[PDB]
Amino acid sequence: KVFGRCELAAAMKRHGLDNYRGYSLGNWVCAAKFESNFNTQATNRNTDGSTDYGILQINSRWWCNDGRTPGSRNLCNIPCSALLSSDITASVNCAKKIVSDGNGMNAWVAWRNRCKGTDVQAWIRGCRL
Repeated sequence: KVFGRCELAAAMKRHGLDNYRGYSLGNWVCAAKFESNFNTQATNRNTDGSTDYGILQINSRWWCNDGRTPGSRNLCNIPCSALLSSDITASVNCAKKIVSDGNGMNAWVAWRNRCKGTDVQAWIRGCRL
């Protein structure tokens, strides 16, 4: 599913991301824009044999089971296939674990490169939730 900006903002808010561990909703929407272009089906294979899945491009080496990442830990206790649903519940829950893992939102490279240091409030401008 490809979300609209404010559609995703609303769904992330309903799943408790606004200000989760101090990261405003605009940070989460920004990260999804540049990780996946708001596409729940986004994927990317890495050179280490891991794959990034879903709207927040979460990596299979640590966070989910795809069957075929060597040393796969599955720390979010989900099939990687769950991060590809139109339902963002699995991606949100796993993102909460990732952002609490000791690097904050720096765990998302597109967030570091395109959101960090900016007025990320602009990502919820006009949503008036």
